Amino acid sequence: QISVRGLAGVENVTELKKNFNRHLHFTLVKDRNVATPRDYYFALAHTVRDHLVGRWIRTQQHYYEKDPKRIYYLSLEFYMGRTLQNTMVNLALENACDEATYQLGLDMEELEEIEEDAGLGNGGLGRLAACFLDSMATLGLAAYGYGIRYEFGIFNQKICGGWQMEEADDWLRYGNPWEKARPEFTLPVHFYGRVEHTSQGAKWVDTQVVLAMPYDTPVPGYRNNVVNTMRLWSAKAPNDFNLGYIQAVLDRNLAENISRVLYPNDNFFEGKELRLKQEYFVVAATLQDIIRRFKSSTNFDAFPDKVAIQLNDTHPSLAIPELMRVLVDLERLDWDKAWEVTVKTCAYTNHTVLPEALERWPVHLLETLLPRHLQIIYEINQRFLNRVAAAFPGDVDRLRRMSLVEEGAVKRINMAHLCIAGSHAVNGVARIHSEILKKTIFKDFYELEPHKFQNKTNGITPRRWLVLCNPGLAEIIAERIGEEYISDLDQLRKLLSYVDDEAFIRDVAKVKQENKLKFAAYLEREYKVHINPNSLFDVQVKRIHEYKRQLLNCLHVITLYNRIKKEPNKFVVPRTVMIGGKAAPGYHMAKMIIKLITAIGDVVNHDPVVGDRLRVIFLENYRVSLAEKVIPAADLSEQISTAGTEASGTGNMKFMLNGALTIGTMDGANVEMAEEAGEENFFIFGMRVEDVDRLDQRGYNAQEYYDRIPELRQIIEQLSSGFFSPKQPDLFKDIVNMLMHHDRFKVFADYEEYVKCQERVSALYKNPREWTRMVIRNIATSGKFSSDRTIAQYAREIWGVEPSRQRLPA
Amino acid sequence: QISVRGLAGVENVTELKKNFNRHLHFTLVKDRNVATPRDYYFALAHTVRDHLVGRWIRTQQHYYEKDPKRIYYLSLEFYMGRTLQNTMVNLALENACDEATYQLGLDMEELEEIEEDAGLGNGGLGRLAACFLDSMATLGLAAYGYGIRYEFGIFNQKICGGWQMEEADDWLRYGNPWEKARPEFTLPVHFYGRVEHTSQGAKWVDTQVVLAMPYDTPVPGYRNNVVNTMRLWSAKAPNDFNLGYIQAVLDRNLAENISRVLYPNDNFFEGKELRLKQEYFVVAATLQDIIRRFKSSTNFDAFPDKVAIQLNDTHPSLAIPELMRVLVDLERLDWDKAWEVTVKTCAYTNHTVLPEALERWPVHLLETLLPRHLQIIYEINQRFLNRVAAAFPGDVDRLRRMSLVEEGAVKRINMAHLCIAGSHAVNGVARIHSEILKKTIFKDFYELEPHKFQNKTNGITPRRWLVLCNPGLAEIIAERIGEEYISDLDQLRKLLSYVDDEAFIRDVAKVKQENKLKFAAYLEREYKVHINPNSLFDVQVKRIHEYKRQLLNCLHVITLYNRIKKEPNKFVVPRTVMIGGKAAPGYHMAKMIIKLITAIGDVVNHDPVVGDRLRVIFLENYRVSLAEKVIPAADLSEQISTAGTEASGTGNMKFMLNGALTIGTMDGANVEMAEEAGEENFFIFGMRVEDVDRLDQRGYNAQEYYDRIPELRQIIEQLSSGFFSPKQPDLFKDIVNMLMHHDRFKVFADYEEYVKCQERVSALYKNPREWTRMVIRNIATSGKFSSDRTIAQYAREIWGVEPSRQRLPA
Ligand SMILES: O=c1[nH]cnc2c1ncn2[C@@H]1O[C@@H](COP(=O)(O)O)[C@@H](O)[C@H]1O
Ligand SMILES: O=c1[nH]cnc2c1ncn2[C@@H]1O[C@@H](COP(=O)(O)O)[C@@H](O)[C@H]1O
Ligand SMILES: OC[C@H]1O[C@@H](c2nc(-c3ccc(O)cc3)n[nH]2)[C@H](O)[C@@H](O)[C@@H]1O
Ligand SMILES: OC[C@H]1O[C@@H](c2nc(-c3ccc(O)cc3)n[nH]2)[C@H](O)[C@@H](O)[C@@H]1O
Ligand SMILES: *Cc1c(COP(=O)(O)O)cnc(C)c1O
Ligand SMILES: *Cc1c(COP(=O)(O)O)cnc(C)c1O
Repeated sequence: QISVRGLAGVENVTELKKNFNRHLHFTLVKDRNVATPRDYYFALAHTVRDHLVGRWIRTQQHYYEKDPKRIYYLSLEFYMGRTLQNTMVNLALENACDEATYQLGLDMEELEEIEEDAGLGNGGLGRLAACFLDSMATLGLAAYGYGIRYEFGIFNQKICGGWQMEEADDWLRYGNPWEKARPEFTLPVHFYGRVEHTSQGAKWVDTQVVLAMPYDTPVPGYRNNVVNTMRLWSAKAPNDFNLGYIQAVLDRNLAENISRVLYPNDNFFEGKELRLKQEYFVVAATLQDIIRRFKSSTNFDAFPDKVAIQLNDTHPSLAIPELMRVLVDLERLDWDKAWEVTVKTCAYTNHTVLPEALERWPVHLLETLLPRHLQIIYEINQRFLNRVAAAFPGDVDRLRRMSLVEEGAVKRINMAHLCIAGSHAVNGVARIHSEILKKTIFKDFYELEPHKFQNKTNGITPRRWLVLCNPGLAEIIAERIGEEYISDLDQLRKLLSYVDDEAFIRDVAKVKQENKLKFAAYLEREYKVHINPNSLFDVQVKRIHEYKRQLLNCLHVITLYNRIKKEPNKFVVPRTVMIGGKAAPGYHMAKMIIKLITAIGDVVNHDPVVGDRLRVIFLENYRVSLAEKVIPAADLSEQISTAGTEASGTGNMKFMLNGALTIGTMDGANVEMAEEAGEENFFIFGMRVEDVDRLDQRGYNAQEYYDRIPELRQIIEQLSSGFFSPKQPDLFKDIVNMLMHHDRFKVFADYEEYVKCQERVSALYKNPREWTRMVIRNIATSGKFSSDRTIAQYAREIWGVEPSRQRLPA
Repeated sequence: QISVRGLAGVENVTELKKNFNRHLHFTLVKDRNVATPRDYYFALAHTVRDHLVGRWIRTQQHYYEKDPKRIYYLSLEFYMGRTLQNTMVNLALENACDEATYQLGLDMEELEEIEEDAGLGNGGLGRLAACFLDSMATLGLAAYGYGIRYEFGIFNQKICGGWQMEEADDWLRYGNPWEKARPEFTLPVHFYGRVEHTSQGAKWVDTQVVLAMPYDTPVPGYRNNVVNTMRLWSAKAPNDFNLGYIQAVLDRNLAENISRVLYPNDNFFEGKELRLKQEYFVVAATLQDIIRRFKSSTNFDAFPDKVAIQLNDTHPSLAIPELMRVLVDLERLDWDKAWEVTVKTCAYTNHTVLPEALERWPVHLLETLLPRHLQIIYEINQRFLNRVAAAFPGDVDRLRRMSLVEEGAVKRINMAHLCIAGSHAVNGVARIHSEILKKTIFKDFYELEPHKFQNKTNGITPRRWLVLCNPGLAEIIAERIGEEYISDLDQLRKLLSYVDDEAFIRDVAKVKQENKLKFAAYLEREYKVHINPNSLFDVQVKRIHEYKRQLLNCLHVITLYNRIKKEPNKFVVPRTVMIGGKAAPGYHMAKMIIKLITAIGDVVNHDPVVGDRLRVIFLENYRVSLAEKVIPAADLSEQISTAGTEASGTGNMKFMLNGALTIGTMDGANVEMAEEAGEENFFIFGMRVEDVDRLDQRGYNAQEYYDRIPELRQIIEQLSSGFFSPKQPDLFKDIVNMLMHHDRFKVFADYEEYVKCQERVSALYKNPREWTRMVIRNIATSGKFSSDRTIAQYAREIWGVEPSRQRLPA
């Protein structure tokens, strides 16, 4: 059908059909007469999986023979989404599978919709890990992702009476055809116990044992025949565990709970014992696997030449003391040699500066759960502080600030400080964020060891986020500049020579229009809701958080509503305002924001004077598969965090690649996006980081904005008096009180500039030709935001390995 | 190699090899260079499974089209053992698979040993269910086994310091290639709640819901291309279950515990709420499935013409009130019509008369868990007792005895009485047991409804228990009389014409000798123990229970030891005495018996004066796969329960088929075995049922036997004084005290006759020719004990269906 989806050769189509029928009969044990669409999805998934297998075996064989440096990417989260289509794209099988299924009387698009998301992350951090795995495979790196196979991923969100309800995401109910259990490589993980000191060093004894069973998932590179591995650990009780009899067997659940559920917090630290168990579980199993692989090739001097460990935030930070434990207690290396090896092996990526997101574990938890690790942490701290004292003699306050051990009512370990001490490289995830790290929270560490600190601006994979989700746009691009851009996204710059080409302008606008119609129909079918597809699609999708300022968007929506009601017979550019995202279950204010958004919709969408000039839709259950649908349909991307708070963002980049314009603050990667595209092709507004700092020094007083801006006062009076909640007039008083008296994110301070900037958006949308030309300028300069670029930088500047675009033999 | 294992044609061998390599590569994702023997086992299992699939689909299709009467066999236990070899035997693939694997450089016997037993039962009751499934498929019946897929089956037994230790049987750890999950046919099961009475009948409301997910396992018939289904239910929480957030997800375990573990009691009732949940779970899910299948063909008058439900003891007895609940509350049938349908549909098999084994559930448990069922039970009882009062007017004591509701400190429901009331047929499992039912515990019911009471003597499948475990014996039989006996075991009578044939005598003895050498080598390899394979192999394997009288065997072993020590230079026939079996974890006396057996071994096996004339071995972890090894090697089968206590026995029959002679009491099926073979060809001893009754009327006084039999007094003094436990002289005082003062099973009363009978065994063993002739007479008359005979009787006399030996097309 379309070129970028590959060839549908007669031999290949015939073979796919044979194998589909083979799997339906033998694997699924169904005949066509009772097969459901789910059976057909599974038969197709098994058919496509068979094509991965040979490449997977050959790739892993190739690494055993060549013995390259291995990259281990450790994360508590891998937000993978669906696998079927991505696998077909990466193996060039999409058109052949389409044809094969078409000839069997089936619609492949319908079958794709049956697959569950692998929702093993919360948002951006977990999705970054997934994009990175795709880029590492595409760049031929001998890379392994290591994590936890949660039985329950991020909860499914239902909206009932305008409120978020949570349901368990039982993603494994029907089976997962992509994984392979490897019960043969099961490893023990120790907890509790105590330390005894012999003449032959320390011994960690009387421990409870939980088994870590690995499940392997293939990670195909883009058309290079490389298939890497994502290894996820599941918790199993040993068979003598607790061994009246019946109760002992039922109590195996206590051990197996470690891998049961993903903690559903985004940018928030919850210091619970179960979470600490999860962190150690992943680290201890992974490190044993790493060392096993290293020994199958005494001399740990070469360990950093053969192994890189990348810590995805501090969540796997126990890798540092665990590596020391193994090297010192088990392999009998002297402390200094072990520390040298550890530092050269480990690197740390920071993803946030919000204080409530930083992991600070109570000493009493570590003392009970991991007594040997606590001793090792204390020794690291004493040796580290001795270096600080030698470099900055007499600076006693610096010793207190830099300590791994925080004093207070409860003594805590600062895991970020541990990661900096024990890593040869520390990076932020966008230029402004990496600068903030050096100037504020890690300033002291930067002064001691400036060479450690780097930037690696985030990216997204153009396979999933262009080719897979927006084939129409991929194709019209490919017609002009060929297919090479899919693995070399900088080639999109060539599109700048088509900015005045009438046919290209028309095609870009046509693809957007098609995507909007398709999404408007999706909404009607699955959610009984009717939207005008000629309206500007104004989209804010991301987790619900005060710092992301969904509330600022709400204030603009109410402003538009009030302006319409004031002058109903004036023309306004029609908008469909779509907001979606999950709130963490314990985050009360985030749950109230969801309720406000639905309550605004309840008023706006049923006011006959508004008509179809303004609609407000809350998009339920925002997740990777919904992102793939809504992002290609968007006109305007809302990226409106308070300057200094969004470390990078990656949704921002997805929208840029897919032909939306951006309204945003100079925060995270928005700064670099604006720089690449030109500030004239971006809708920038609001306080810069420096302006936020100036306000904080003077003191933020929200009342000043309320007193000076009549349109804002009207909105607050509407919220307070029960206009958006007639039956419960005080329902939103917590929101009003926060905005007026303890708003950490200065919503009112950016309100006037935001509304004015939104008026400029509407003015440009009225001139479709100029809107579309600006879009071309954004798509054309989005190349920097490929995760292939990001990963090549990690590879060269941190891991010390050279990427490769060369194909393994088929 | 041997004829009964089928053809190894070049085409078939080539195809099996191709498919083996296909599964190793694609299914297991291994290459030969890292494959372990476990990988090879799985590749073979998947290869053999592929041959079942077409037949399974066609069989189930055939039943949908023909719509025969369906037989539903409901059991809490299915003791299946291993599947690989049985599948090969039933599909005539054994020699081809042997050849295929041989050409790949692998030993198929070694691969078979890797498979885990499916240990989803305790002993005889669960194993009977498994034999029955094999016979139902072999006889072409449209039969379904329904049960629970326990995550943990019967515990693995380890012996430490002579004591039983229990370990969880994590049988699913490496996967089960035989099952197919069917998450699409998941059904809800209700618990707790309350009953409200509308004008439109009763409604069971406010219930907790647990989901029942089915897993299907194929059950191949013997060379007839029939493949029936065993459907096992697994418990799943619904996704809104308990829905802070983390705890709600972890608490899903409370619902899922229902299918977690098999209760490990044999012939003992433990009235725990979890067990009641298991019983209702299996019944409620199964009955919905039955009704669904019936409707896919208003008129419940035809229900008993299309459906038979066989209750395997009272464990699934809630089927009776559940069927009434569905018919009356949901389908709106009048009570009398529903009861007619229920009675005509259900039949009940009793497997024990021991009072501590009978299920008597406290009313307070049923009231809380199953309030509607309790109401229905009360209504059944009132209507039933009205019939009793009309038939036997004024007999008030009979009303009390026959009531379903037992009065007392705690009110209980007698589930056996419920089953009799609600079934059209009630059977025992051997002639003497069925007579005991009519004369003693069910006498009142027999007088009311004599037509209900039947006998169906138990049997064993000759596929598993001859062809599979003893190919050498199967072959030498087949050389004389052909292969037809494998599905028509009565043809073994033809062997009586070879009782004086010198070559047949030699071959029978040769096969036994080979089996003994093979078992003696197995013992050495796996358990570091050295036995004389020229000794008489004296074997007692079965669950440890006071009624089975392992203690009587112990008394004989000590008697032999003491006789040797008294006259060391006299010849005695050498014996290896082997005792094995599991004790229920809470059954203290059974655990003490195990310790006594090992303690006797500790003395006897290390006494240099004994030499290799007497060895006592405790066979660890007795289970189906160990039975398949030890039974073909046995010379003497110990079946020595107190008369009136072993309802049938089935181990007894396994030994008879495999060329052991039997020493036993006139109990259970031993009576019928002796009748078939001739009493002259059986070593019968001890009290008959009538003699036990006479002793009970006079009063059993164990002291009388102690005072009169010096050899017995010596043994008791050795036990009491610490001869078998020097470091803990009082270790066995509980055993001595029980034997002397509260022995319900009259061990001392059969001691003298048992020892004298054992002397006759030894005398015959000295004349190998006459021993072997007696063996031929036993094997030749074992035909009655085929489960094919048993199932044909159930089919004709209870279910109203005709068996068939006709083949479905291949
Ligand atoms: O002893 C060996 N001989 C040959 N290949 C090996 C051996 N050990 C590991 N491998 C290769 O590496 C394995 C990949 O798994 P890993 O050992 O977890 O990296 C297999 O797929 C083999 O291809
Ligand atoms: O609607 C139908 N059309 C054709 N065959 C059916 C239908 N429903 C059930 N079957 C057959 O019976 C099924 C066996 O599963 P069951 O329905 O659980 O007995 C399938 O394997 C089909 O062969
Ligand atoms: O760099 C990729 C993403 O990491 C996100 C981010 N997520 C988290 C986090 C997640 C879970 C948790 O328990 C604790 C913190 N920190 N930072 C950033 O907010 C986003 O700006 C960035 O693009
Ligand atoms: O008829 C086959 C077998 O059932 C055995 C038997 N097992 C049980 C039982 C099992 C588990 C349980 O929880 C409660 C009772 N009752 N009867 C008999 O003892 C045996 O003689 C018979 O051959
Ligand atoms: C990309 C993505 C995110 C991150 O979006 P931000 O706007 O950068 O917070 C979150 N959730 C999902 C499902 C995503 O695909
Ligand atoms: C046959 C069998 C039984 C029943 O044996 P009995 O001697 O009749 O109690 C118990 N366990 C296993 C493993 C069996 O194969």
